[PDB]
Amino acid sequence: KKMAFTLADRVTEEMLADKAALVVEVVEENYHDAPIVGIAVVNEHGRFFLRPETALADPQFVAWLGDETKKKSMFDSKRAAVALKWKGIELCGVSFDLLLAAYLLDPAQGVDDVAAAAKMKQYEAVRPDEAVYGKGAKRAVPDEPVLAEHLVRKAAAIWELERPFLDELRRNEQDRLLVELEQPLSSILAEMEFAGVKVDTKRLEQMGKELAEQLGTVEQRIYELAGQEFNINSPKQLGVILFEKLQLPVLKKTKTGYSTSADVLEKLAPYHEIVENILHYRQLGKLQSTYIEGLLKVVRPDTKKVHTIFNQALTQTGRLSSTEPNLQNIPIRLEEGRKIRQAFVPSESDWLIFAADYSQIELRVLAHIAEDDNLMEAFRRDLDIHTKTAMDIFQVSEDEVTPNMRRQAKAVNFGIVYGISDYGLAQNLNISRKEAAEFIERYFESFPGVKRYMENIVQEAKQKGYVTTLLHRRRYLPDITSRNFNVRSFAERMAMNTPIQGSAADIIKKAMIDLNARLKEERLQAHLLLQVHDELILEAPKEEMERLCRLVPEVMEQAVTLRVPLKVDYHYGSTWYDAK
DNA sequence: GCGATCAGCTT
DNA sequence: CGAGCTGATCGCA
Ligand SMILES: OC[C@H]1O[C@@](CO)(O[C@H]2O[C@H](CO)[C@@H](O)[C@H](O)[C@H]2O)[C@@H](O)[C@@H]1O
Ligand SMILES: OC[C@H]1O[C@@](CO)(O[C@H]2O[C@H](CO)[C@@H](O)[C@H](O)[C@H]2O)[C@@H](O)[C@@H]1O
Ligand SMILES: [Mg+2]
Repeated sequence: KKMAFTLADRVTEEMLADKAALVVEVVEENYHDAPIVGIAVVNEHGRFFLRPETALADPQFVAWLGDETKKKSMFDSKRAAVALKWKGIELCGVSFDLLLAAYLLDPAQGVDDVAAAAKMKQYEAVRPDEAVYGKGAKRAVPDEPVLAEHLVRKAAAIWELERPFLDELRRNEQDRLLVELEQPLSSILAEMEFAGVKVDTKRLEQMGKELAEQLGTVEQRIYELAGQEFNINSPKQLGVILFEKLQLPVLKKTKTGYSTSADVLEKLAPYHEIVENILHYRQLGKLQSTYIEGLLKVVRPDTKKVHTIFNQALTQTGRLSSTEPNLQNIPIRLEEGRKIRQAFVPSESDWLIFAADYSQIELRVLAHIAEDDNLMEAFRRDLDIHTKTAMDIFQVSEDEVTPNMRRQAKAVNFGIVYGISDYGLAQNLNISRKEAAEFIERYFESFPGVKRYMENIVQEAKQKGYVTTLLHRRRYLPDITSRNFNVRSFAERMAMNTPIQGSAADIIKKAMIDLNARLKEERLQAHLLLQVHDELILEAPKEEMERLCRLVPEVMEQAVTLRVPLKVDYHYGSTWYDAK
């Protein structure tokens, strides 16, 4: 059973061949400034294991790592690249990434280790990472003989699996998606994460002190109105106070008790004064715990920066996710929460934050793919799409569109993009399922191309077994044939939504690639910091703002050519908050 | 400690 | 109605 390999004491020339499977192991989930516990190399000459303190101090090995002509095949090269960036070492020549390859082939597999990717091609001569390292409090790096064999086995699988993975990607017309989009993007994300975002901790600490004062006042007011002290953050104890002691109506229930959601509490406000205070307490408590305290926990004390990790291989649509901290959900909607963004500042003196976002990219992608004449014309005239939808579905002129009509047409537009269902829209607009169905019916009469696409896409998902995006990303939908109404409906909604949300993901990913290429051609010091689904956040010297005002929107607008134009809005300021 | 449940923040 | 991550509580060991 055991796999042969050389547990080397020093680096030799045969370990530096021009094609190899490479493993640079970082066990810690958060790889920023984290240890590299071991190194494995597999090539035409054999299998090798190197101790990191030895290999990373060897000039010939470091040079090999940074030589772009020396091709490497890896799994999660971004993790390795960043851990190496923290050590001052540049990783180049990664021509194949098994994690990204597995992800494009089928994102539903949830491949998060070499073993899971390998199982897709009936290769099982490698253990899962969790089996070797354990989990949670028991998580630990094993002794050298166990560690070394695991790393060599991982590199061996990568070496073996490259050909079959590339062959299937080619068959799926996804070879260019891997090589020209996801892999170059991986390198860009690595730079962004390493750069980090500077945080004004003193601003945060002062906001935290003001919130603590306001929480105390509201908290005591809640105990006064209830005539009793209890744990407000406990939906169980709160439910007793509201629905039993104060006798408030039960409009909705959960699986384990009474519902205390914001929308539920919103309806209970007129009955008792305690309701508005609990809502206010929930608002302040969310900012304090998640955005003040939670953010302060992950700020590096030396540099005052946050280094998020973008998961490029998780979502089923092709979007990225962000963790430790999640910087894709910083408050913006309410002013009190929006002020959290004042804490995100440029990393250098006399630099500014520049933010640029696509305007209605999802609805524009839908106009393109459905080839709906009305929707295409709307965007060609650059109309306010929600006002336009209201005019159409409610049969009125522009002057006759009221604020409530626009708000409801806006909801119909979101529903259409998310995969339309009468029950979901109804819940969202607080109306009946029958009334919501009336809006949908009206929409499809005004936008017959969109109705045709929605019908056709569901049919295609059933015929092929999957749906695809503009740049050939795919999502398998086996539940599209289920005889369970709920399970089948969800797959139908995903069939409708994925090519829209997914193609928008394709476009911004390409824009980021195109942008970095332009920033480098123009020798600008400007660099990407964050991506929030339809927007790009950068920082640059103040002297570069005027060039960016022209460069950034143009690159983002020209990323792809659709049947309708792409439109990008932009702003800049002293903090992320001011870039509005 | 572990994770199920509920709640809330974003696009 | 689509796609995510994280904090507090509570029942569990
Ligand atoms: O390095 C990110 C990359 O690693 C995976 C596992 O293959 O996720 C790991 O890292 C994440 C960020 O630290 C953690 O949230 C997660 O718990 C951990 O398994 C991939 O999913 C991801 O692409
Ligand atoms: O001060 C701690 C003590 O207060 C209680 C209620 O008297 O809970 C309150 O304080 C907690 C921590 O700040 C909050 O999570 C909670 O929402 C609030 O009601 C007790 O539960 C706690 O022992
Ligand atoms: Mg936008």
